[PDB]
This record gives sequence, C-alpha cells and structure tokens, in this order.
Amino acid sequence: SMNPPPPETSNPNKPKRQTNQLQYLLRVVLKTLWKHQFAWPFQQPVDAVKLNLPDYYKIIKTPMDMGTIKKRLENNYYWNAQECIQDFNTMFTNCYIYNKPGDDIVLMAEALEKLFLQKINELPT
Ligand SMILES: Cc1cc(/N=N/c2ccc(C(=O)Nc3ccccc3N)cc2)c2cc[nH]c2c1O
Repeated sequence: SMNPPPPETSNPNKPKRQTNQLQYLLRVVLKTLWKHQFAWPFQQPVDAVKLNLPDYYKIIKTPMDMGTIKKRLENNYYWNAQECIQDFNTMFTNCYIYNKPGDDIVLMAEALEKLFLQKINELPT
C-alpha cells in the first residue's frame, strides 16, 4: 500500500509504570484535545490514499496522530511523559511542514497546538 502500517501502540514486555505526568497527559491533555471541535483530522493516522496525498509518506518520516497517542497512553506504552510530548510535537510538525500555510488543516492544528502548549505549561512536576 501507499500507507505504512500504523505506529505500534502496545509494548507487551515493558513493565507497567504510572506517573502523575502520564496521568495528566491522558486525563487532561489528550482528553481536552480529543474533544475539541478541530480534533477530527488528527484522531487517526493520515490515509494518503483516501485523502489523495500520494507524496505524504515520502515527506513525512515519522507519522503521528492523536489516535495513536491515545492508545499508547491507554496501553502504558510510554516510559515517560516526555516521549508522549514528543509525539504531540511530531504530529504538529508533520502538519506544518507538509501542508501550505493558510490551509484549513494548518489553522486547525495551530488551534490544537495552542491548547496543547497551555496544558503542558501546567504539567505536574
Ligand atoms: C493531519 C492531516 C489530516 C488531513 N485530513 N484528515 C481528514 C480526516 C477525516 C476527514 C473526514 O472524516 N471528513 C468528513 C467530514 C464530514 C463528513 C464525512 C467525512 N468523511 C477528512 C480529512 C489532511 C488533509 C490534508 N492534509 C492533512 C493532514 O496533514
């Protein structure tokens, strides 16, 4: 296919380890962005076939989306909160480097990123 397999979301051999930062990332950060009116383009991996972006996966080396992030948090895939924050950053970067400024998708990403950064400013210690 033109699309890669979706990013892995489970680590069967990683110990289960909770942190209050990971709790905050799921219950505050992800939850707030997931319910936002602009979340929908970001709730699943980019399907370059259905969306007619044939060059997407030639330009975007590390695909990322909030559906993947949500499942990773639910599955305790991340060893630490910084790994999760990096995935959010990657998702936004992909959008900004692939799409044209002023495309509706970019304005939607920017609104979500603003909310993301506001919540990250209150990440517990
Ligand atoms: C991250 C990202 C996502 C992108 N579109 N993601 C979409 C997802 C669902 C949809 C969708 O269900 N649309 C709909 C709306 C009302 C009723 C039915 C449907 N099927 C569209 C785009 C695009 C497009 C261009 N660059 C994109 C990009 O960088």
